[PDB]
Amino acid sequence: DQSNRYANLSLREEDLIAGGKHVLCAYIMKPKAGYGYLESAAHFAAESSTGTNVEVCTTDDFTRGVDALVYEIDEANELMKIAYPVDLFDRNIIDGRAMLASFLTLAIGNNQGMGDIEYAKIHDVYFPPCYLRLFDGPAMNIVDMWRVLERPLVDGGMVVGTIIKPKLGLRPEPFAAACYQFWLGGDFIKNDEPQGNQVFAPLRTIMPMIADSMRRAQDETGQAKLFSANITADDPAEMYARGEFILETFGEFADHVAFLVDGYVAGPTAVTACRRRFPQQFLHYHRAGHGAVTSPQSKRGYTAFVHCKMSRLSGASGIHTGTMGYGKMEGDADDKAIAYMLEQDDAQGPYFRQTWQGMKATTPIISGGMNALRLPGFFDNLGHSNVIQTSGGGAFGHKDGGAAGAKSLRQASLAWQQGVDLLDYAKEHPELAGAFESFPKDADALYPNWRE
Amino acid sequence: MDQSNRYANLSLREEDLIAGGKHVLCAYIMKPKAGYGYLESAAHFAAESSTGTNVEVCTTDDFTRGVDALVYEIDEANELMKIAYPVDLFDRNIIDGRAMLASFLTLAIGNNQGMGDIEYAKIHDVYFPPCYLRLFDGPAMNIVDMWRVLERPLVDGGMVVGTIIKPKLGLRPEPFAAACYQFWLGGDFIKNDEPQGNQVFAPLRTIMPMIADSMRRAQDETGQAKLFSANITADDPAEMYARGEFILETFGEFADHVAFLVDGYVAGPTAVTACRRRFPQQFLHYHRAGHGAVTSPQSKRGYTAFVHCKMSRLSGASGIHTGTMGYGKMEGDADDKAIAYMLEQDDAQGPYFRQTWQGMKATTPIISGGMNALRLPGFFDNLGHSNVIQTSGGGAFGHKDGGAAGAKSLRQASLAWQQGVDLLDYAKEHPELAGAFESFPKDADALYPNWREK
Amino acid sequence: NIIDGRAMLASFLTLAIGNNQGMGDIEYAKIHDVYFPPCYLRLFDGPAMNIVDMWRVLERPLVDGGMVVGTIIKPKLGLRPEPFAAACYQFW
Ligand SMILES: O=C(O)[C@@](O)(COP(=O)(O)O)[C@H](O)[C@H](O)COP(=O)(O)O
Ligand SMILES: O=C(O)[C@@](O)(COP(=O)(O)O)[C@H](O)[C@H](O)COP(=O)(O)O
Ligand SMILES: [Mg+2]
Ligand SMILES: [Mg+2]
Repeated sequence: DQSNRYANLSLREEDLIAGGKHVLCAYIMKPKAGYGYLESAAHFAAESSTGTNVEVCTTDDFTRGVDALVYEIDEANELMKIAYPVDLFDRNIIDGRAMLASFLTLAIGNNQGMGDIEYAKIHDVYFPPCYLRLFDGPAMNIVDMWRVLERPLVDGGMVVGTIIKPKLGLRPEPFAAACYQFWLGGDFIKNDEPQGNQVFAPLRTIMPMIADSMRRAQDETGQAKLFSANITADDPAEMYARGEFILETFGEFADHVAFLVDGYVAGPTAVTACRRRFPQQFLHYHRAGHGAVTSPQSKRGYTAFVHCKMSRLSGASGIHTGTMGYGKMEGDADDKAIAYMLEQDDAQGPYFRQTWQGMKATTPIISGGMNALRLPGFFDNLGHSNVIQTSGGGAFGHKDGGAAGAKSLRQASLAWQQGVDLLDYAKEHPELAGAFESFPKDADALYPNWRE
Repeated sequence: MDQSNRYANLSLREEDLIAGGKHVLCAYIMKPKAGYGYLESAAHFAAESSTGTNVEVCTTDDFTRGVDALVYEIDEANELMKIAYPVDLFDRNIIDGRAMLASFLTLAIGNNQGMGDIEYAKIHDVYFPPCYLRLFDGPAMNIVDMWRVLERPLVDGGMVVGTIIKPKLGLRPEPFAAACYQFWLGGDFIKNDEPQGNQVFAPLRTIMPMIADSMRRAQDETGQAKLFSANITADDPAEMYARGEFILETFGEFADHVAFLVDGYVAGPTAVTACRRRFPQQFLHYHRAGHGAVTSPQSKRGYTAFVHCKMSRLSGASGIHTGTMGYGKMEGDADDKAIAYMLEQDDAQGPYFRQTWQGMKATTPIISGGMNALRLPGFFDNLGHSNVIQTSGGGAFGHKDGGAAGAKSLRQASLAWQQGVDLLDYAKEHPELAGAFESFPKDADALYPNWREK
Repeated sequence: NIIDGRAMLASFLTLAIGNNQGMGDIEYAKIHDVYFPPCYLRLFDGPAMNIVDMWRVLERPLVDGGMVVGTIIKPKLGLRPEPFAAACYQFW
């Protein structure tokens, strides 16, 4: 029992916040059978800061000053809050900046394997100014795409995008062909998360072809076109080489290219590798694999809200927030709070209010089983459409091709921005009307009388 | 949309798929959500893990279908799902054509973990065929390199007696270096606790020269080489490189006594590979802090500890924490010994797949987590050998007589097991080991009830 | 740039105020204003930090944070390290 040392329930959360010297974390935790709640929380805090499972002869009074402390519990609700003194976290020797790997190592590291704990999951975290100030933060935003697209730099509207489908299998020539088609009616194309340098579609062969499709589509449409290329790799040198080659290839239009990183499976080190080597390129955070812990089915790790929040510290220009229940992946309408926390200077989490002291915003990237017919309902819940939207099947699954699917996705956006029913808007826009016939199951559910 | 006709081929024989050597096989424990058929859900699973989506797209061609991932076995009653991944699906480096673990994870355990029609899915085993396994870095060093520096036999050299500098955080540079010197008087190996680095109260540039001094002094008085494992984990690879370069420079003539520790689960495979490829001649100490978020048996998602450790060998970890197999404080079971065998043998058996490694270098298990002198004999009885790196933080500095005594007790206990001498009989003629019983009486009572009257 | 396609101020100077400053038939010429259209201005790096970053570190308001009280170490040259560091501490 280490409760006397690592537990101080007499501390008030409002004082700990006002002090600005603690990183607060709200966990949903349940001990194993035969273990008390507070005793378990104190051991949790010990193994997440300075302690072990026994007393050691090397502990001194200074060590006790940086102990993480349990300052609030609710056994009936399985709630536990721990305050981490900021001095616990690692710092770079090259520039003294903070690092996300240290926060994860402590707040959600060895404590996920303790035997006396059934589970524990982070649902919120408060970063004080002196800590948040040390993180890279985003360097670019959807604002940078709006600028290239010559759109309003505030409330510039939805960026009409897609994902090249098939996820894998398209050889270079058909790949660039599909890119050209979508860009005839769309703005943004991203690599599907695993596309890179497969033997049947080498990167050095496909990228010059994608650049040509961009140049052609730009000349025929008179509009700028954006791309997002996957550079994820185990070796940072491979990431750099991919980024360099892609920039030289796209040449004068290199500022039209975002860099995608599978940051959850590759890790924050991959994300920060791209963030610091290519700060002038839009960092597209793809969260493939996050569901292993973020799913509500899981009681361990951290929630999607916390995952996306930490991505703003790492410096993502945009990150996938999910369809918030309107797509094919797990999500809830209340996930709108994730978007607000990423784009605003002041927003509310499940437990903690967070100010960002002017740190740049991260743009929500909405994707996953979406199409023209599903966008109005999704935006009614979010409250605005100033997001990046990518619909793979929603565009190429269009019976009339990707170019019409792109136009249908755009038309769906304007229909919502102006408060016009999608069916009423579909009578004067064949591409949108074709989406209804392309996805009749969705049409029957969202607009029952569409055939008439 | 039922996609079983395309992504499901239950007529394929697993033995043929392994014989062909052209598919990565994965065995999942998967349960669909209510109202979704098992096979149709599994077909969708394979589609979102290879070439497909949730609707038909006009871009699909016959070539695409050729590289589809295929469900070749399902046991609905037992929630089993096996998928075969054509090796051509996975990404390759443009600089050297080598494989990357990030791509395998993106496909085999990426977006499929967020599908709304699946309740959960967890990988329990994976088979890598030769043509794919051959493309991974694999380990460059081993406990054999530690045995060589320690001037011990390079086969069955025995346990490396190690510890973790406790407190986990808070020890300033001077007491830190003092605890290091004391343990090395009786021990072999010291590792940073997983979060120790460049805290403002213990700067790296200040503490590292003191650790090297403690290493030098201990080596001079004991006439034995001493090892240290330094944490270099960071978000920025430039920081990782800077730390490694400074540490190697500081240790100078004893730079080969230093291992580099990387918190590979939270920092990711990119941090592990960054160290593996920049410092291939320094022992790579993979620390898995955070892994329990998926590997815990309580979790039905992600991958098991067995799968996590097996992949660490592909990334090139010289050693990784396999857990205490139920004999320590962390979660584990005695059957986790299969993890060690899969890491250190050229031919081992997994829960579903037998794996040969074609001479790829072994990864050494690291045993840690609430261990001490009393708990080691039972753990090695279950493993069958003591060729591991053992670190006991509380087991060493929790000794009533200090860290030095704790180190001797750990070594003495290991020798006791290696020569088949009961621990209590060994304590009769080794005071340091005897003190370990009094230091941890709750453990002495359980594992050696009659320790007091003897 | 061939490495990233960005603009370079050097090219602007070379053309707008380069060889034209040595012509024999011109007594003098001096730029008093210049307009950069969006498609050109958008290709420049632009500032990455501001006084806002200074206000943040000083824990001041990020809008209308006020004057940053500063000095230049004098003598311009000749202060050895010890007195130089002593002058720094005094002003801070
Ligand atoms: O492969 C996919 O599954 C997607 O392209 C959606 O496909 P479609 O749009 O083509 O149907 C998105 O990447 C995922 O939704 C990513 O997950 P999240 O948004 O949840 O990060
Ligand atoms: O912080 C800790 O808990 C440890 O230093 C153990 O300290 P003690 O020896 O004092 O218990 C190790 O990191 C864990 O053993 C890692 O767990 P695993 O090896 O299972 O990944
Ligand atoms: Mg995708
Ligand atoms: Mg540790």
